[PDB]
Amino acid sequence: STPGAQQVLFRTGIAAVNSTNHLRVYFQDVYGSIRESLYEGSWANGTEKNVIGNAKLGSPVAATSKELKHIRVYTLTEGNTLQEFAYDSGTGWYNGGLGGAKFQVAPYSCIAAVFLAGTDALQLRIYAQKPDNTIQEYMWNGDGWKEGTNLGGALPGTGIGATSFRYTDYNGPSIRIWFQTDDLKLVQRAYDPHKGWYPDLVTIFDRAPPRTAIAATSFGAGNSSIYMRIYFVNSDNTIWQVCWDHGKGYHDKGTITPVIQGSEVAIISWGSFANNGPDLRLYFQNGTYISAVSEWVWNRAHGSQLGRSALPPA
Amino acid sequence: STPGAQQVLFRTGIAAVNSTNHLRVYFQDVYGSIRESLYEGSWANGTEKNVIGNAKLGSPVAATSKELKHIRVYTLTEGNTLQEFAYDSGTGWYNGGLGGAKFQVAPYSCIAAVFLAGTDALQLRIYAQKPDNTIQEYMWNGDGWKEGTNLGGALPGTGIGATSFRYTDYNGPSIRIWFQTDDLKLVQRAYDPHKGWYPDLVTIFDRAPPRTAIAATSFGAGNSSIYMRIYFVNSDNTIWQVCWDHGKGYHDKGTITPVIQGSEVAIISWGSFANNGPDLRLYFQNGTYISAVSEWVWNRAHGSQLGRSALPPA
Ligand SMILES: CC(=O)N[C@@H]1[C@@H](O)[C@H](O[C@@H]2O[C@@H](C)[C@@H](O)[C@@H](O)[C@@H]2O)[C@@H](CO)O[C@@H]1O
Ligand SMILES: CC(=O)N[C@@H]1[C@@H](O)[C@H](O[C@@H]2O[C@@H](C)[C@@H](O)[C@@H](O)[C@@H]2O)[C@@H](CO)O[C@@H]1O
Ligand SMILES: CC(=O)N[C@@H]1[C@@H](O)[C@H](O[C@@H]2O[C@@H](C)[C@@H](O)[C@@H](O)[C@@H]2O)[C@@H](CO)O[C@H]1O
Ligand SMILES: CC(=O)N[C@@H]1[C@@H](O)[C@H](O[C@@H]2O[C@@H](C)[C@@H](O)[C@@H](O)[C@@H]2O)[C@@H](CO)O[C@H]1O
Ligand SMILES: C[C@@H]1O[C@@H](O)[C@@H](O)[C@H](O)[C@@H]1O
Ligand SMILES: C[C@@H]1O[C@@H](O)[C@@H](O)[C@H](O)[C@@H]1O
Ligand SMILES: C[C@@H]1O[C@@H](O)[C@@H](O)[C@H](O)[C@@H]1O
Ligand SMILES: C[C@@H]1O[C@@H](O)[C@@H](O)[C@H](O)[C@@H]1O
Ligand SMILES: C[C@@H]1O[C@@H](O)[C@@H](O)[C@H](O)[C@@H]1O
Ligand SMILES: C[C@@H]1O[C@@H](O)[C@@H](O)[C@H](O)[C@@H]1O
Ligand SMILES: C[C@@H]1O[C@@H](O)[C@@H](O)[C@H](O)[C@@H]1O
Ligand SMILES: C[C@@H]1O[C@@H](O)[C@@H](O)[C@H](O)[C@@H]1O
Repeated sequence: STPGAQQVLFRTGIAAVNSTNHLRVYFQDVYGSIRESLYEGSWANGTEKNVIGNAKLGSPVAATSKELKHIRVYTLTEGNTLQEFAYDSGTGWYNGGLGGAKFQVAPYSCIAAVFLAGTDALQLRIYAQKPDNTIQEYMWNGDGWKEGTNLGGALPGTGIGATSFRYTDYNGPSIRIWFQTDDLKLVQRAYDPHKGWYPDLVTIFDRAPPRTAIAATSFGAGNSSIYMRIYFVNSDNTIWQVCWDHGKGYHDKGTITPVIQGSEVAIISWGSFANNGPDLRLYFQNGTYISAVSEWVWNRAHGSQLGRSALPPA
Repeated sequence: STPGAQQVLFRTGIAAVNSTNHLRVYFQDVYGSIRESLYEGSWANGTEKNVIGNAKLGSPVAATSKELKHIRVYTLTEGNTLQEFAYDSGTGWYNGGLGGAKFQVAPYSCIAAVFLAGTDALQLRIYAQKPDNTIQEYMWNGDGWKEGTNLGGALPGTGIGATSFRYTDYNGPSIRIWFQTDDLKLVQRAYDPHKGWYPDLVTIFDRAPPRTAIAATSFGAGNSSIYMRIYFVNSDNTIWQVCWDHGKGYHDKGTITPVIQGSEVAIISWGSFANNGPDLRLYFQNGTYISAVSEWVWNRAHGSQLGRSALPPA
């Protein structure tokens, strides 16, 4: 009997952030509280003393950070408005200004969030789904939350993945997002600084389960080069991985590890192929002590393997 | 999708009652309200005006009836107590007495309910899971609510199916309940009016997905004879049925119909092999309009066949 694991909501939203191998993982408990687990040389926390806020039961959970100096965690209120819990080093946790804006979204909306890459400025872009079923970008550039670009129609309840990177030869940040459309395909939308939003949808998978989880990362930004990894729960009840590798494009897709039916998914990465990396970490529920969150590991030494069997508080 | 279907909670609890082919189906909308869809010659209702109460988001939903003259619907409060919405013919809906007893159960608890068969009296047995993860029976015999028999440990957050029937050569009701044990097996416990609860767990399936939905019915009671069907979501993302048939015992098991990953399941039945039945109706989510509730049908005319594609309000 595992009372810690029982505290984790079955099919909880999962988010994660890191600065290299210093890790934080956010999940919802059975009372709807959002808890933090931590890895600093070893795993710790995720107890009822480690609550950073509350949200509607079954809320999406997204997170983004600048190393571990600035963290932001996004969930839905009971009123189906976006809200934000902020960490700043030297300040600690507090309620962020997103809530005050009262952005009404679909009750079944998911959320994705990024800090724009390649600047020390605190610039945020959030993605969620309006009641008309369109994907809307919400922006912070230091003087008030505002609506950004609307990205058009999606499957109601679609998962949303997002990443920002800055090519080392470019003067500004790039954004990529992924969601599912009404034909059930999983698709990419792309922002470059000299182009804005590309007009076209690029398909990364032909038929995925409806409202499947979608999580994304990128690493190894070079001169007009990037590496990206996208993950979703396929109809075989495993997480699949779609690979973008510089010079190969979208050239591989395949299963990675079993999950529970309807598992949510989070991804973090650090390093690069050029410098004896990258490291990858996935987080999901695969049924360990029934409801615990489990970890998957990719590194250069031993490749693909299962990491922590059961995260705190399990 | 459709605006109507969007209001149905993805992976909602489902329950159903009937008097022969006069049908009622209960489900949870995205706001946490419990709604009723109706079949009287055709399908109707399931809108915001067809709400019988509110329950915590993601609550189990169970319902039992004596024909359509008395219906009881059971869910969890926000404080993880058992509650009851009652319908009596010529009284209407009201809040049933159960909530006042403040029966505290595990936040991840499911619920099953039955009116004891073969009497006129309103006798009820409710099954849910205590915080110590044991399955507890809760009784009403016309003289207040009280705890009945404890039936021991089960998987935290187990599904629970239950049925009551009366062997025609007996002056009293039998009860059968199904749930999932800590070893991930699916098991039966049994109550007969002479022997009480038999000490032994009977295995109906060797290993099922953690916290899989479990729904059961029985029909065609005779002298020392009975037929029963147990439904669950197997790892192949489909509903499986386990058959008890008089003289064959537990002799057949197999897939019936595909569902979304982690779909809930409800079953109703009427009639008998003896008289050009029985009739079966399964309710579940299969991805029709993304989040609408669909129906499967068994009858003697056509056999296994899909029924209503999308219940109201889709
Ligand atoms: C006394 C009588 O026959 N009344 C009927 C109602 O029962 C019926 O209500 C519907 O069915 C009941 C069992 C519940 O499910 C209600 O929510 C339904 O509205 C209404 C509508 O047909 O008709 C009479 O009032
Ligand atoms: C004899 C009689 O008519 N008694 C009724 C009760 O049945 C009724 O209670 C409800 O119905 C029962 C079966 C349980 O489900 C209770 O928890 C319900 O409250 C009440 C309605 O208030 O009225 C009489 O006591
Ligand atoms: C210039 C500066 O540092 N201003 C901070 C501002 O960043 C804080 O706002 C928070 O963090 C930002 C990036 C968003 O997530 C906001 O929604 C959030 O409130 C603000 C906190 O009150 O304090 C300013 O000094
Ligand atoms: C008429 C009678 O008493 N028959 C019993 C039968 O009820 C017992 O079997 C139980 O009931 C059936 C429906 C299944 O649920 C069985 O798995 C369950 O054990 C049986 C006990 O072995 O004994 C018969 O006499
Ligand atoms: C950064 C660390 O990497 C490996 O050592 C894993 O076993 C840990 O859980 C953690 O992910
Ligand atoms: C970056 C910070 O690191 C630790 O001090 C944690 O206790 C905080 O909650 C936060 O994760
Ligand atoms: C980084 C860019 O910033 C603004 O110009 C937005 O309107 C775009 O949507 C994009 O997010
Ligand atoms: C990293 C790459 O960036 C642009 O070239 C896109 O058109 C590609 O689809 C890919 O996203
Ligand atoms: C970073 C690694 O890149 C390739 O080696 C993939 O096959 C691995 O799964 C991993 O994504
Ligand atoms: C009793 C009725 O049976 C069939 O006609 C189904 O098509 C209906 O939806 C209903 O279940
Ligand atoms: C029908 C029976 O009623 C009482 O005797 C309960 O204690 C039993 O558990 C059973 O529910
Ligand atoms: C009443 C019927 O019983 C058997 O024939 C099963 O094969 C059917 O699926 C149905 O359960």
